[PDB]
Amino acid sequence: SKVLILFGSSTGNTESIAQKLEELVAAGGHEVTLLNAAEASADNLADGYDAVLMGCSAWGMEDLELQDDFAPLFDEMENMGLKGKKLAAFASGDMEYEHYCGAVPAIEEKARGLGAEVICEGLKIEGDASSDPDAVSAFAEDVLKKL
Ligand SMILES: Cc1cc2nc3c(=O)[nH]c(=O)nc-3n(C[C@H](O)[C@H](O)[C@H](O)COP(=O)(O)O)c2cc1C
Repeated sequence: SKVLILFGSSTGNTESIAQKLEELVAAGGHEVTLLNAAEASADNLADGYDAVLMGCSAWGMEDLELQDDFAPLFDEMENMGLKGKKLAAFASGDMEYEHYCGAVPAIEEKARGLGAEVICEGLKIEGDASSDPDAVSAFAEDVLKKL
């Protein structure tokens, strides 16, 4: 299984999560690509991958507003070629705000709708990967059993 990990991150918190996930999924024996949303193109992005792990921060309090680099890709999710592919979502957020890790349910709902198989419940963490290393590790463990 060739995994793509796609992240949108403004201060580096979801990026640290993406990086820890790359390390752990690769360690499990998978070919893994790390891609920042800033340099990604939605059109047929999932071609050649068996699983896509996507995640980003939310920025709109009362409304859901996704991370700037990720939001155009989210809007063009229909073009990625996700039908039949496995998917899991992750996010860094802050519980003081409304829509805590709101990108996770939003990506899961949109992905299901396009024929992707969402492999497990998305990771929701406050702060960066070293603030909650065990939740990151358990989620990676969940994806590895499903790949
Ligand atoms: C104006 C503003 C709005 C925010 N809105 C949300 C939000 O709706 N949900 C959430 O979980 N966090 C929200 N946050 C918190 C950030 O998502 C949090 O700092 C996150 O860890 C940043 O992750 P990143 O560095 O990967 O972009 C907001 C922050 C700011 C400044």
